[PDB]
Amino acid sequence: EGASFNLEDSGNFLCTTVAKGDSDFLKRLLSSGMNPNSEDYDHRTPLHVAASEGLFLMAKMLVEAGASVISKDRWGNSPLDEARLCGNKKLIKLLEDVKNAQSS
Amino acid sequence: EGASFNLEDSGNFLCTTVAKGDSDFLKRLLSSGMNPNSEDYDHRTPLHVAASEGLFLMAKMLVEAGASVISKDRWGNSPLDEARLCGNKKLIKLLEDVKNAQSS
Amino acid sequence: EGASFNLEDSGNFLCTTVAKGDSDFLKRLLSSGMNPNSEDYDHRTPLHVAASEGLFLMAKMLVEAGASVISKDRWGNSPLDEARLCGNKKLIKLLEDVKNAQSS
Repeated sequence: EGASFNLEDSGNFLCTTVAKGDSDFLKRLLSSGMNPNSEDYDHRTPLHVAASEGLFLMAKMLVEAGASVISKDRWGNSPLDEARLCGNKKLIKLLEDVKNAQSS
Repeated sequence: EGASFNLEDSGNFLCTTVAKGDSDFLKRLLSSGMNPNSEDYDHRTPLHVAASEGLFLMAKMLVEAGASVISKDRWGNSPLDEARLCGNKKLIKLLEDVKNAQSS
Repeated sequence: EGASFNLEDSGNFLCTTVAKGDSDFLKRLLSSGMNPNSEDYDHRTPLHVAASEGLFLMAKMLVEAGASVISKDRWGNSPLDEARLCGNKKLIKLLEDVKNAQSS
């Protein structure tokens, strides 16, 4: 039927979802077509917060859905920079290569 | 009712559930009751693969289920040393605590 | 009519059919063209495990229908390295011969 969630603070609720680690629920939203680029109040994408939490897999679903790595939070760091902050080497490497792809 | 898995390659199936990142599957499984130590064809417990991927979240669930840490691998790689190989210092310390408890 | 396997856990599947003793089942996979050097969660090719197991005829047939002796696992160990770890001089000899043949 081509419906959409159309939820207020959809990106902020996505950041809360990443906070709760609802990986399957995140995947179902992104399969339906929810925007992972939509950030929270602090301009943090769900990719931003997931990278800050070292959620390599969850950030990878976010990347597949198109969560922007070149986007910047309220502090002005990309999700990749949040990955460097957390130190999750796997998610750090994934986030390098996804940012490099997005730069084109 | 008392239903039981009794699955063939239950060690391998557990290890693949670990490798495929099915955290909710593990939750239902630990809730259902399942040896957190069943070894695969390479004699690896589920927590072996959990630490080899540095899955501090999922490995923690196996630790909660009481996953064996002292048990080594076909190469001498205990899941504690698997976490060391991955580089998850947090998981290294967690598995170190569990293994030091398991010494007795 | 153009069928295929499309099975997941292909590395698990191959390593197990070699290990469980149903190498005829493995041969039936190879009849369909299933690549023995399929992806594994630990990068364990079936011949790795088989050579380190101590059985010969099973790894023998597996490598007979094709294999990768120079394939590395997640530790970088080759099936020949696993034969060396097991010290299976018969497996070591066969695997060295196939390794040289492959490298050629």
